[PDB]
Amino acid sequence: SDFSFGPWKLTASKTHIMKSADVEKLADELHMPSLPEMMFGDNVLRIQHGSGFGIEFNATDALRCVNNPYDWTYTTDYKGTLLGESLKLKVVPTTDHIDTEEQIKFFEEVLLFEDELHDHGVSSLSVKIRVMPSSFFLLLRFFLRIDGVLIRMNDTRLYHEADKTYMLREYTSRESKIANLMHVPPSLFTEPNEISQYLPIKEAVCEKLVFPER
Repeated sequence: SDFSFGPWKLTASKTHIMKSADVEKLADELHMPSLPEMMFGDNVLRIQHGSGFGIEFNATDALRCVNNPYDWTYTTDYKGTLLGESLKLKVVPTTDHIDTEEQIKFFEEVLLFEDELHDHGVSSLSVKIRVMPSSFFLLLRFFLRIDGVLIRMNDTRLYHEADKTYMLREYTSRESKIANLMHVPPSLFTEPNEISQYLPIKEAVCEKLVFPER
């Protein structure tokens, strides 16, 4: 299930969970004791150029950004994997915010991992992309609720418009202790596009991915 638009190539695969002994193997290769219950070690969302350069998302790469007594939450600040050889996107800092304020030509949502934290909450990494006639927008979201104690959300928004020679990658981290949210219905701890807006932004980074020349 793939798509192409002008200079761009979009590859995706949505598979199932890895084998049960298969991950004790990869748990060793990443050097940490446990992997999420549901490990889509084959799912990928990739966007590339006709000059090799581009960026992908997978759960193996994302999990190498979990700290290393370990992080049984699997909180990750992974922001994609750059592609290409001899021609790659360079990461420069910038002032350009992505203010999300237009018709959809293509869309898919790829799930990367999930874990239910021994039935005490949820921990999830997913990615969407909507492609449009003039641009494409993309969102890698880590979500974490621990039942009745806190919620954390790490979003990586990625955006590119046709005749700009750069994309924009915007990282935000939100977090709140749950006992600090007065009068929010419990359904909202399960709707992450709803609650996102009522949590404090702890961190925010804004880079610009300048393209190679020729």
